[PDB]
Amino acid sequence: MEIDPKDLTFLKELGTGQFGVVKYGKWRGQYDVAIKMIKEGSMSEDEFIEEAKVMMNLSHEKLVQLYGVCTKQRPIFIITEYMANGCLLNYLRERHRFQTQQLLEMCKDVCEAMEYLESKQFLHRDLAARNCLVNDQGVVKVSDFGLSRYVLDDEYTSSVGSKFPVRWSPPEVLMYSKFSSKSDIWAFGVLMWEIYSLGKMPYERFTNSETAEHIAQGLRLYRPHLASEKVYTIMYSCWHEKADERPTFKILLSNILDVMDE
Ligand SMILES: Cc1c(NC(=O)c2ccc(C(C)(C)C)cc2)cccc1-c1nc(Nc2ccc(C(=O)N3CCOCC3)cc2)c2[nH]cnc2n1
Repeated sequence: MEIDPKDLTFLKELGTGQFGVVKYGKWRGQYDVAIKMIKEGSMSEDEFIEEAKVMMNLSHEKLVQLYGVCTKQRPIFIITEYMANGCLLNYLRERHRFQTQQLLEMCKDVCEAMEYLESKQFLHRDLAARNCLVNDQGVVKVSDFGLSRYVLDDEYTSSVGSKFPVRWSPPEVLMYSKFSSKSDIWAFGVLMWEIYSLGKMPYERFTNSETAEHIAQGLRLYRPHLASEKVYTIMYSCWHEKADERPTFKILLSNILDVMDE
C-alpha cells in the first residue's frame, strides 16, 4: 500500500534510529501512526521497496503492523501502528513494580509474534528488547523485523562491526554469518533474559569482542533472580551450541504456555 503523503500529519518527534528520524502523526485524520523517515544513504531502498508487500502481509496482534509506505519521494516513509510506551528495554528499566506473571506475559507476546514469523519463514535478524515496542496497554509487540537486511552501514552489517548485535548472536552467526530461524531463537533467549533481569545489559562489563569469545567457549547468561527454574530452562534451551539442538518458536511458545498454566 502506497500512502499518499497528503494523508499524513506530523505531530511530534519520537526520536532517531538506524534510518534517521521517526515521528508520531495521524493517517487519514483519525489513525495514530509512527512514521520512519528514511535518511539518505542509510538503506538499500530498491531492495526494501521490491519486498515491502510481503512485510505488509505480515499481520499478527503481537507484530507492529505496517500500514503502508511512501516510495514516490525522498525520504521514503514507513507508516506503522503507533506504540505509545516506546521500546521494551527503556520500559523494563522504569515505577511498574513488575510481577513475575507480567514478565512471562511479555515473553509470551514476543514468542507469539516470533512463532508467526517462523510460520512464514521470515527472519527478524535483530530481535532484542530495544527492538520490541510497548503500547498504552502494556502489550509488547515486535518491531523492525526483516529491516536489518537493508541497512547500509558497515559498522552494523559486519559481525565484527561496532554496531553489530553481538550480545544477541549465536556462535554460527558470529563465526560464519549463518542466519536462520535458530539464530532468532538464540536472540529470543537473550530477550527473555533482558525481561527477567529488568533490562540489564547482557554480559555486563565485558566488551562485544570478549562476549563473542566467551559465548563460543560456552559461557552463558546467569539465571536472573526473577526467573523460576522452569523459566530459566526455557531461555537456556535457546543457547545450545548446536543450532539444530535449539527448539523452534512453536515449542518455546508451547513451553511458555505450559509454565503460565503451572
Ligand atoms: C523504532 C523507533 C526507533 N528505531 C528505529 O527506527 C530503528 C530501530 C531498529 C532498526 C534496525 C533495522 C537496525 C533493526 C532500524 C530502525 C527510533 C525512534 C522511535 C522509534 C519508534 N517509537 C515509537 N513510539 C514511541 C517512541 C518514544 C516515545 C517516548 O517519547 N517515551 C516513551 C514512554 O515514556 C516517555 C517517553 C513514545 C512512543 C513507535 N511506535 C511505533 N513505531 C515506533 N517507532
